[PDB]
Amino acid sequence: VPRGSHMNPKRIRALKSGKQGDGPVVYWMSRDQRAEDNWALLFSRAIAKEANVPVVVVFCLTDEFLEAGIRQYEFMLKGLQELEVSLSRKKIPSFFLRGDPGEKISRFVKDYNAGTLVTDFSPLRIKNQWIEKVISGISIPFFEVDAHNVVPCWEASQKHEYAAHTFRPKLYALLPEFLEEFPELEPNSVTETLSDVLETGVKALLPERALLKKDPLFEPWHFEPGEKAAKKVMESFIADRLDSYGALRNDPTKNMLSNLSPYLHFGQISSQRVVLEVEKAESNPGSKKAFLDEILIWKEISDNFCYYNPGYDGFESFPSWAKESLNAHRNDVRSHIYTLEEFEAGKTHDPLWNASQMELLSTGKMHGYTRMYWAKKILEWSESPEKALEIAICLNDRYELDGRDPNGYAGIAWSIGGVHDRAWGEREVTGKIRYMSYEGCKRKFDVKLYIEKYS
DNA sequence: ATCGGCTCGCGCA
DNA sequence: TGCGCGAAGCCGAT
Ligand SMILES: Cc1cc2nc3c(=O)[nH]c(=O)nc-3n(C[C@H](O)[C@H](O)[C@H](O)COP(=O)(O)OP(=O)(O)OC[C@H]3O[C@@H](n4cnc5c(N)ncnc54)[C@H](O)[C@@H]3O)c2cc1C
Repeated sequence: VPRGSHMNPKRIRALKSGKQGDGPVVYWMSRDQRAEDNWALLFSRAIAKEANVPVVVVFCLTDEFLEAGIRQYEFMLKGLQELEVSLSRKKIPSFFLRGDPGEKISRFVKDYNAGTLVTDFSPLRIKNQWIEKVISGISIPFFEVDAHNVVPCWEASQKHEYAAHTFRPKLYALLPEFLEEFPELEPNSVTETLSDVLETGVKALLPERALLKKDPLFEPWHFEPGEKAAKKVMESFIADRLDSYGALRNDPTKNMLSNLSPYLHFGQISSQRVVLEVEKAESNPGSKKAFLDEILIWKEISDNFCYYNPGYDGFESFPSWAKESLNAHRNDVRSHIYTLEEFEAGKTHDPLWNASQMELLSTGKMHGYTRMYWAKKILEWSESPEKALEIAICLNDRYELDGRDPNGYAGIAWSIGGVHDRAWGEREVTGKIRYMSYEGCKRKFDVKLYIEKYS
């Protein structure tokens, strides 16, 4: 807990007490891959300044990439190529390790005689597993910093929040303390495996790319990765799209969303930065309220969900009323039953669902509104709730650029299990889970135009 | 003990 | 297209 005027100590918490070593401060970067507006890197620099040592950044590439597609890999890697150059300009060296973070981070601390270890915060299961391994294998102090949420996850609330309307008041009460400008990253005054080689080695490791009847389906030109690109996407949203957001956010025929989720997922841009700029923008107040609710309440309540429910991707995490309902309807005759392969290919009877899948396959980002429709029909046309959850998670994390994310698990849990929702009218197969229909969409936007844009 | 109020479909201007 | 009601279980403020 070092000094600093803009260094709120509540953003940091110790994972391991220990004797501070004589070597550099190491920032094990995982979730927040950026140089600007990064509380984890800023704290690491602050601690370094106080101990008269340099700060270095270390990043561990795991074999997880093999589970989810070329498209996520290129986006991350191309971003990291930009990050390395950015950190070089500030005289901050970056090291890239390939292996199990459990093993590799421990050995790096020992070999480079690191004095203090800092990492960013993720509520996902696997990160806590790596952390506990690292703890068992080091002697130096080990700090965690929430660089992803405006209000630190463990400060916003101490329990799983049942609904946004109970969480909203708590989060906004803490905004005045935690919504603050970022100080500039001070360069080092003391002073890696080829990212280009990791790019090729693993891009060839993926022969199972999604193709077409043999042309590849992914279109990489829709989102340019990196920290610079993210800033441009933010500024064009404020300039051109924020004003209309309140009205057109749920019309998938209009590209009127922020398009920030891919950059937000990999932490190439801070949501605190986005919030700071949106707050100062003079736009329609209704649109502001709507957007802020999405990127503050719903984004950060998703971290709450995963942090306090370690089964966040299972039926157990559903609330009792949803479990009772879905259990009661397990034997109901489904009108249609499709396999993972058939959903994946877009071979259902519903042209709207198929179009949603085609947008996902081709762009890597399904519109917000149809994601709800998409997930809920998987529940409707699967043989069991467990199978639906599997299929939804599999397709989401495999094809969404912003997948493998708390927002994904919390969003699928809303669609299928009523997490952060309430009970609705009793139906068959879906019980009391909120229903969405083809006819409903027909009333809210030009379904025909969405279908034709994606075959 | 007890209400009020929560991010759909539907009928109607 | 925008509005007001319905159906439905529970949290938290009173
Ligand atoms: C079944 C399902 C799966 C989803 N999967 C993901 C996912 O894998 N990754 C992901 O980042 N989001 C997911 N979401 C939430 C939402 O769909 C996306 O965040 C949103 O579409 C991202 O596009 P955008 O930022 O251009 O939209 P915007 O309207 O510009 O929203 C801006 C930001 O607010 C946040 N946000 C918006 N909606 C939600 C939400 N429902 N929950 C949490 N945060 C939200 C996002 O951080 C988003 O980037 C999912 C929702 C559902 C219903």
